[PDB]
Amino acid sequence: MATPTNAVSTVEINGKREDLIDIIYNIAPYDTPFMTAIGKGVATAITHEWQTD
Amino acid sequence: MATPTNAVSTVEINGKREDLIDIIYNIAPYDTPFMTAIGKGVATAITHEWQTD
Repeated sequence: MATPTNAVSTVEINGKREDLIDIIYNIAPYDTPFMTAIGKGVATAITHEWQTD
Repeated sequence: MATPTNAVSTVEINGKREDLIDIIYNIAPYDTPFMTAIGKGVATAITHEWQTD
Protein backbone atom coordinates (compact mmCIF):
# COMPACT_ATOMS: atom_id res chain seq x y z
CA MET A 1 0.00 0.00 0.00
CA ALA A 2 3.04 2.19 0.64
CA THR A 3 6.09 2.98 -1.54
CA PRO A 4 5.43 4.06 -5.14
CA THR A 5 4.76 0.50 -6.36
CA ASN A 6 7.98 -0.39 -8.19
CA ALA A 7 10.16 1.55 -5.74
CA VAL A 8 13.63 0.26 -4.91
CA SER A 9 13.41 -0.22 -1.14
CA THR A 10 15.33 -2.06 1.58
CA VAL A 11 13.24 -5.19 0.94
CA GLU A 12 14.58 -5.68 -2.59
CA ILE A 13 18.22 -4.81 -1.83
CA ASN A 14 20.51 -7.85 -1.66
CA GLY A 15 23.93 -7.96 -0.06
CA LYS A 16 23.15 -5.59 2.80
CA ARG A 17 26.03 -5.83 5.26
CA GLU A 18 25.13 -6.49 8.88
CA ASP A 19 26.35 -4.20 11.67
CA LEU A 20 27.66 -6.16 14.66
CA ILE A 21 29.77 -4.13 17.08
CA ASP A 22 33.09 -5.53 18.28
CA ILE A 23 32.39 -5.06 22.02
CA ILE A 24 30.96 -7.60 24.47
CA TYR A 25 29.45 -6.06 27.60
CA ASN A 26 30.39 -8.08 30.69
CA ILE A 27 30.17 -6.48 34.13
CA ALA A 28 29.98 -9.56 36.35
CA PRO A 29 32.14 -9.11 39.47
CA TYR A 30 34.84 -11.62 40.34
CA ASP A 31 36.54 -10.15 43.41
CA THR A 32 37.54 -12.28 46.42
CA PRO A 33 38.10 -9.96 49.40
CA PHE A 34 38.56 -12.59 52.11
CA MET A 35 41.03 -14.63 50.06
CA THR A 36 42.96 -11.45 49.24
CA ALA A 37 43.09 -10.32 52.87
CA ILE A 38 44.46 -13.49 54.48
CA GLY A 39 48.01 -14.78 54.09
CA LYS A 40 49.54 -17.45 51.88
CA GLY A 41 51.45 -20.58 52.79
CA VAL A 42 52.75 -23.94 51.64
CA ALA A 43 51.47 -27.40 52.60
CA THR A 44 53.55 -30.55 52.11
CA ALA A 45 51.04 -33.24 53.11
CA ILE A 46 47.36 -34.15 53.06
CA THR A 47 47.12 -33.19 56.75
CA HIS A 48 48.36 -29.78 57.92
CA GLU A 49 49.03 -29.27 61.63
CA TRP A 50 49.93 -26.40 63.96
CA GLN A 51 50.10 -25.55 67.66
CA THR A 52 48.60 -23.10 70.15
CA ASP A 53 49.52 -22.11 73.71
CA MET B 1 35.43 -45.84 42.72
CA ALA B 2 35.97 -42.66 40.68
CA THR B 3 39.68 -43.49 40.46
CA PRO B 4 41.60 -45.57 37.89
CA THR B 5 41.51 -49.21 38.96
CA ASN B 6 45.28 -49.75 39.09
CA ALA B 7 46.27 -46.28 40.25
CA VAL B 8 48.85 -45.43 42.90
CA SER B 9 47.24 -42.76 45.09
CA THR B 10 47.85 -41.26 48.52
CA VAL B 11 45.36 -43.74 50.01
CA GLU B 12 47.48 -46.87 49.50
CA ILE B 13 51.03 -45.51 49.79
CA ASN B 14 52.90 -45.50 53.10
CA GLY B 15 55.68 -43.50 54.69
CA LYS B 16 54.21 -40.04 54.14
CA ARG B 17 56.00 -37.44 56.24
CA GLU B 18 53.93 -35.30 58.57
CA ASP B 19 53.48 -31.56 57.97
CA LEU B 20 53.97 -29.69 61.25
CA ILE B 21 54.86 -26.01 61.07
CA ASP B 22 57.61 -24.52 63.23
CA ILE B 23 55.48 -21.73 64.76
CA ILE B 24 53.60 -21.63 68.06
CA TYR B 25 50.83 -19.03 68.27
CA ASN B 26 50.50 -17.45 71.72
CA ILE B 27 48.53 -14.24 72.21
CA ALA B 28 47.97 -14.30 75.96
CA PRO B 29 48.38 -10.81 77.48
CA TYR B 30 50.87 -10.13 80.25
CA ASP B 31 50.75 -6.36 80.79
CA THR B 32 50.81 -4.81 84.27
CA PRO B 33 49.10 -1.39 84.32
CA PHE B 34 49.27 -0.69 88.06
CA MET B 35 52.91 -1.76 88.31
CA THR B 36 53.85 0.56 85.44
CA ALA B 37 51.82 3.48 86.81
CA ILE B 38 53.21 3.65 90.36
CA GLY B 39 56.74 4.58 91.37
CA LYS B 40 59.74 2.38 92.12
CA GLY B 41 62.10 2.40 95.08
CA VAL B 42 64.60 0.58 97.29
CA ALA B 43 63.95 -0.99 100.70
CA THR B 44 66.86 -1.84 102.99
CA ALA B 45 65.10 -3.80 105.76
CA ILE B 46 62.34 -6.31 106.43
CA THR B 47 60.02 -3.57 107.72
CA HIS B 48 59.46 -0.35 105.76
CA GLU B 49 58.25 2.68 107.72
CA TRP B 50 57.00 6.18 106.93
CA GLN B 51 55.11 9.05 108.55
CA THR B 52 51.91 11.01 107.99
CA ASP B 53 50.49 14.18 109.51
